[PDB]
Amino acid sequence: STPIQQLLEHFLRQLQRKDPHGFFAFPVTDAIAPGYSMIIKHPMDFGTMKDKIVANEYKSVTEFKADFKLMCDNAMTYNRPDTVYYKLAKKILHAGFKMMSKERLLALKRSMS
Ligand SMILES: COc1cc(-c2cn(C)c(=O)c3cnccc23)c(OC)cc1CN(C)C
Repeated sequence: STPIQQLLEHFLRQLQRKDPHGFFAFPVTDAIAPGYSMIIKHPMDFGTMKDKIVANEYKSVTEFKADFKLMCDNAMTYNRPDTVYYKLAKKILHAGFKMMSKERLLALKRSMS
C-alpha cells in the first residue's frame, strides 16, 4: 500500500460508517431502482471507489472527492427530496466535504514538509 492509498482508505472507511444499511455499498441496478439507468448515466458507489483505491486508480484526493460527490449527486437526482436515499446522500455529502475540506487538506500538505 502507498501513502495515498492509506489516506483514501481512511477517508472511505469514515464515509462508509454513515451508510450502515449498505445503500451506497454497491452499484444501483434497475431491478432495485426502476428506470435508474435511464436517468443516471455516470453511476458511482463506495465499492467501485474501494476497487479504484486498491487498483491505485486515484492520482489525487480531488479525483476521489469528485467520485464521492458524483455518488451523492446521483442519489439526489434520481430520488425525490422526501426520500431516505436523497436525505442520506445530502448528509453523506456534507460529512465528506467537511472531512476532505481545503482547510483539512492544507493542514495535511503543511504536515508533509
Ligand atoms: C432497499 O435496499 C437497497 C437500496 C439501494 C438503493 C441505493 N441508492 C443509492 C438509491 O438511490 C436507491 C434508490 N431507489 C431504490 C434503492 C436504492 C441499493 O442500491 C445499491 C441496494 C439495496 C439493497 N440493500 C440490501 C443494500
